[PDB]
This record gives sequence, C-alpha cells and structure tokens, in this order.
Amino acid sequence: MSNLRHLRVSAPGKIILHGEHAVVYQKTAVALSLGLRTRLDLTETTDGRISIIMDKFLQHTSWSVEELSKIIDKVKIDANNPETELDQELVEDLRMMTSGHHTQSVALVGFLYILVKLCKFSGKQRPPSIQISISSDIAISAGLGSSAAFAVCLSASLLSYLGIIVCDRKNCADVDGKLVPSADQLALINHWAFMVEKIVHGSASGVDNAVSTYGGSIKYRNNELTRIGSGLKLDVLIVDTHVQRDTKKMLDIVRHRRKLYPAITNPVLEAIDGISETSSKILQHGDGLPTGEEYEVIADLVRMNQNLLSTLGVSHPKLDVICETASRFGQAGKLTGAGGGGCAIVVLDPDMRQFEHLRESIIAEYRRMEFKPHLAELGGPGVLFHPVPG
Ligand SMILES: C[C@@](O)(CCO)CC(=O)[O-]
Repeated sequence: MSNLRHLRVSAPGKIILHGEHAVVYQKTAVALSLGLRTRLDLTETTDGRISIIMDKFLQHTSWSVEELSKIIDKVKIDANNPETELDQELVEDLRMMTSGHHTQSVALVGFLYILVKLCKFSGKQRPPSIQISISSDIAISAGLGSSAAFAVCLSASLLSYLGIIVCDRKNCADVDGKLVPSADQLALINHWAFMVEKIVHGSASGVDNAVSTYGGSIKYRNNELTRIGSGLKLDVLIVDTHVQRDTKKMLDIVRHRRKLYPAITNPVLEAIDGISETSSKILQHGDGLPTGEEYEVIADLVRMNQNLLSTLGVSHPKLDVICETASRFGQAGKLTGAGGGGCAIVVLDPDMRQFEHLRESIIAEYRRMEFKPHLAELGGPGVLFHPVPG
C-alpha cells in the first residue's frame, strides 16, 4: 500500500450561548458548535524533521528530530497522577526556544508542548518525522473558537499518529464518510486540546475545547459535560465587530473586578450560572423550532446575560450597538466569548427565521454599520477524521 502515512482531521468553531467568563469560576455554560471548521493534514516525512505551516498565520516552521529528542529526554511525566495542569518549566523552555520566529508564538509553544508530552507518554524518546499543514474557516480575531479548533485538530492528529488512540472503520462510527472517535477517545482528545488552550490563555475553562471536540450542544461546568443537542433548534446570527481583543486582557478585567468588588461581581457570576441552568433545561426538554413563547424566554435569558456581562466590564461600544440594534428589530443580542471586541450573537425569533426579507433587513443594517453578519450553522459534528484521496 502506501509508503507515506497521511492523516486528515477537522474540528468546528463555536459560540457560547450562556456562561462565558462565569464558567472560568466554576459556573455553568451552554455552548454550540458551528459549521465553520479548522482543517489539518499530517503526513509522514523522511527528512528527520518536524514541521508546521498554517494558512494566513504561520510560514513553514520546523525543528530537527534530534533537537526535539533532547527536549523529550529532559521532560518528566507523572506516572501516578495525570497532569491536569501545565508543566510551567517546559512551557518557559519552549517559549524561549520559539521567541526568535518571524498569537503565533503561543501556537508554536502549544504544538511543541503536546508533541513532546505525547511522545514521553507513549515511550518514544524521538519524535517521528512529520509535516503538519493547517487551514481554517474561523477568523482568529472573531472569538468563534479558532484556538480551540486548532488545539483539537493537533490533539486528535497527534494522538492517532503516535498510536495512542486507534480509530478504525471498526473502532469508530461513520458520519458522511468521516470517522467519529469513541467516547473514551473524545475525552483524551479533549484533555490534550485543553492543555494547548491553557498555554494560549492560562485560566481557560475548557468549555471551548470541549464543545469543539464533542460538537452539538453542551452544558458544561468545571470540566464536566452534558450533551443537550436533542432539543430546541435555535437560529443565530453572528455579527463580527472587526475589533480584535486579547482574551487574556478580558479575563484579567473580570479577575480584577472580582477582587475589587467581591459582593457585586460574585453574585453577578451566580446570576449568570442561573441563566445557564435555566437555558439548559429549556433547550433540553424542547424539540423542534421554538414557539413564540419559548423564544421570548430564550430572548429574555440572552438580554439578561448581556446585561450581566456588561456589568463585568467585558462589553464594547460596538457590541453594545449590535445588541441595541438587535432589540430594535425585536431580537436578542449578546457578546459571545471573551468580549471587548469579537462577535455578538443575535438569537432570531420564529418569523425572522421563516422570512428572508426580515433576515435580510437586519443583515443589511449590520452591513450598513460596517459589521460582518454571518448566519450560524448549529448542531454539527465535533472533531472528525477524514479519508485522504490519493
Ligand atoms: C471568556 C471565556 O469564558 C470564554 C472564551 O471563549 C474563557 C473560557 O471559558 O475559557
């Protein structure tokens, strides 16, 4: 058969309907996967190098198998307690090693970290000679799960290539010719993706990598997960502010306001938690398109959450304008993700969903204000393995 092994994986982007920022402090979130996907090819090579390239983000970047073997030699793994948190020393070593290149630095660190750690875990003292090529539909500046989808693609591709998971046409199930990893495989994919996400933003909740891994609709709290996609089907318009914002700064804002105003900020986080719980029950127990009644509750939950997020100081004038506009059209808007920029989501009422002209009006308004509207596809699959023609 083939001289050169070749793997292909994809992972979806995401929105958070409820519980961003709160989820960092052990509260509940509700998150949904998108039709926007990150795509990764990994092939065998014979040059004794490891390389990564990513469209519109990273030029060809490589290391010798020799240099990385020396890192693997000095790396430690706990044989008794699975590393739930980062080996900060390796991270700094890797950061030092990659500072010379011309969030692309943390992407490289994240890659090397799980590569080295997965080799150590699997008892390889030397990494295999490989090339990785990545592309995405997900903009980095949008807060739609760019980094998570990248993390998940790396995790699944490396776990499989190094033989730590074996995903066969017997072991795994088929969706439209693609393979879905098993439950156990999904957990392990998710774990190593989480480690990458922690390098990108230290106090990531793990909701992002979890929804990217598993796909569909999830209720998430403190790295524990419930699938809830077998319920109401929402219609959501994504609206990008074109404002780019560091996630870490937004997290810092909330961490600070929590120290400064404990008796305000903490009850606000609890209120968000309650919104997420209520939402999760509405979505779970319903079926089909929301009625007018169900939509009004859903819209109310969205507006309450945007208000509470604004209270945490993580909104932005342009996010505000988007949500205010949503309200003028009878809709309900909130930021999704880190805030301070990025995207809002506008949950659409039953009419706006049936009738194109309604949808087109709101869309044209957001365009007139120089935002990019994009109608979300929801409920799609999580990480997938693909067959490679040729
Ligand atoms: C702001 C936040 O809640 C969502 C990031 O999209 C951070 C996290 O949960 O990792």
